[PDB]
Amino acid sequence: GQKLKDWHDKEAIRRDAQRVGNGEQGRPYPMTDAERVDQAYRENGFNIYVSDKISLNRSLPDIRHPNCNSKRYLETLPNTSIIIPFHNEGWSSLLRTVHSVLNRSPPELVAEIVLVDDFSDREHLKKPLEDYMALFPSVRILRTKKREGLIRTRMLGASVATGDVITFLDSHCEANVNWLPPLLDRIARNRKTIVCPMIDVIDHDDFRYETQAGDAMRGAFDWEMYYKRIPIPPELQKADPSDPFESPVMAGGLFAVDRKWFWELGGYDPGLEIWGGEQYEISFKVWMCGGRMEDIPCSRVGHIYRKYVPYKVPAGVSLARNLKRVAEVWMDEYAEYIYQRRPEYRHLSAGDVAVQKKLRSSLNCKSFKWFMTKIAWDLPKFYPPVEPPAAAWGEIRNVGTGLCADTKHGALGSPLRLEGCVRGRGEAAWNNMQVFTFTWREDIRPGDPQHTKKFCFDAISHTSPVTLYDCHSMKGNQLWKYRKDKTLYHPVSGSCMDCSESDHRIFMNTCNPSSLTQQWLFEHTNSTVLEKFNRN
Ligand SMILES: *[C@@H]1O[C@H](CO)[C@@H](O[C@@H]2O[C@H](CO)[C@@H](O)[C@H](O)[C@H]2NC(C)=O)[C@H](O)[C@H]1NC(C)=O
Ligand SMILES: O=c1ccn([C@@H]2O[C@H](COP(=O)(O)OP(=O)(O)O)[C@@H](O)[C@H]2O)c(=O)[nH]1
Ligand SMILES: CC(=O)N[C@@H]1[C@@H](O)[C@@H](O)[C@@H](CO)O[C@H]1O
Ligand SMILES: *[C@@H]1O[C@H](CO)[C@@H](O)[C@H](O)[C@H]1NC(C)=O
Ligand SMILES: *[C@H]1O[C@H](CO)[C@@H](O)[C@H](O)[C@H]1NC(C)=O
Ligand SMILES: [Mn+2]
Repeated sequence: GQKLKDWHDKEAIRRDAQRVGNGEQGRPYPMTDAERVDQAYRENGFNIYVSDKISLNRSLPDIRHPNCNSKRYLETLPNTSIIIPFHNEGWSSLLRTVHSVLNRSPPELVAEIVLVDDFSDREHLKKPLEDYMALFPSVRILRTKKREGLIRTRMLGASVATGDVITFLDSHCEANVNWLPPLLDRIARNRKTIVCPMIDVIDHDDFRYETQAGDAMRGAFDWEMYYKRIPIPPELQKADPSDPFESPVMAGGLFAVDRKWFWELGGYDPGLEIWGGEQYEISFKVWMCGGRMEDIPCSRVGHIYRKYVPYKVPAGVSLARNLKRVAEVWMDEYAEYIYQRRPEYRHLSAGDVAVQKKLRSSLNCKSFKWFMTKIAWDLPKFYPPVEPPAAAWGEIRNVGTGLCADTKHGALGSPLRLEGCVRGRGEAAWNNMQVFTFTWREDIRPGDPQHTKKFCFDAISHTSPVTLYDCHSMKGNQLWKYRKDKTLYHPVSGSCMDCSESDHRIFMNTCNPSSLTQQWLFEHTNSTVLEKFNRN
């Protein structure tokens, strides 16, 4: 019998809505010079002074899709073991995670909450934590005998879980309203599906709660294996935008997976060290070996992204080794695409993978080719295994002032000023960066077309100066056009690039294929590409 149910705790929603105080409803914390010190970050990578001044039960805004409130799920669902690994995690941030789980998860559906201590040295994580958690029956603390790392530490928790499905959560999260039922329901219908809630951001400074940019998006990666998020192609967008949707890769820290299914895949590669790579291993595993992976818009959990890594990592440990172990076992021929960018990965021992490779074959999995072609088919659109050639690169000299486009190596956000051309015959004492590349993405970024920087030419209005704002693979305000009239057309602003003849900064203005201050010249080119997106 599929007797459904409305798992919403209307009263709790009312009481949470009626809650008042600093940080309530997810609003930012009223920052003061006291909380703005640098010692407030030293321990966690996020503001612990602010965290301490916010209630461990603070309320959060319900930013779910309007349809989510209407959804209903199976009256009978499988119970879950919530595993939370931690290492020298802050006191309040950890307690807020557990409270959110306790107060926003139907007790009946929670078999147990297991906090797994990864050899923590912070004192508040010892007796105090124990006495405090002893007051909550469903909570249990498990400790490793030495530093094991998040991967193995999550494995420890998984090896003891008694619930039907294992739900993983980082130690600095905050479950939002009615987040668990929609995850359990999905796995109840498809045991081999791994599910991920939408991961929302909890600001490391004022702790405000808000969705990541772009909201519902597909997971992916660049060829250096940095996690990326790309938009859902129109042909994949569900009728009801609140419905479960496929994701090729998970962020890694928040997901639920049937316990039995989890071990059938072999959990995680025990060889993965402190951080990195397990998200790729497990994601490739679920798809390639018979399962699936889905993001559940109706389930949302806040997560605090660190401003920097506080803990320490043992000697002789790098992300490279983890990644290498993942590439060799599951990435087939695509692993090569990784080495062509990071050559040290070739003659770099990835340890013994024999055991792992044995796992893959015993599962009868598809090729990684299959994964790239049928699952992550949109990934190469933003991160092509082999990047198309650039249109133009070199120095950008303005016909008018005769000067060159330069930048005082201002990576943050210093306008694209104008300086006397160096041409490689200059002194590095004056700090001259006059090399640029008009990449295949129709954007302009400093450096050689082979050693470009993640900084693009971003312009707001049709008069503001150019900027080296972070590059976002979107033809937004980083979309340029180099026409035969020697001008850098900005379609999203309808204006062109100009510069004050009085030897001043470079700023947008009214286009004019007759002016000299708007006429630019690159050192090299490839008209075959300049004829690409210049016509409709
Ligand atoms: C904040 O959350 C905690 C953790 O759930 C609350 O403490 C528990 O509240 C429930 C009520 O649903 C009781 O059944 C438990 O016995 C409480 N735990 C213990 C041992 O005290 C706490 O009351 C909440 N505080 C606020 C602001 O409501
Ligand atoms: O050696 C480690 C490092 C991290 N963690 C925990 O694993 C989770 C994920 O790590 P982290 O938050 O540092 O990764 P991030 O989200 O920043 O990428 C957190 O709960 C950490 O406390 C752990 O148990 N052992
Ligand atoms: C919010 C989130 O998913 N964080 C994860 C982190 O928990 C860990 O899995 C890391 C790889 O070690 O990847 C991150 O993206
Ligand atoms: C531009 O020139 C390069 C030579 O480096 C060539 O390989 C490329 O095909 C040209 N542009 C395109 C994509 O046609
Ligand atoms: C959850 O219920 C299942 C039976 O459906 C049982 O196997 C499991 O042990 C329960 N979890 C708890 C509370 O131990
Ligand atoms: Mn984290």
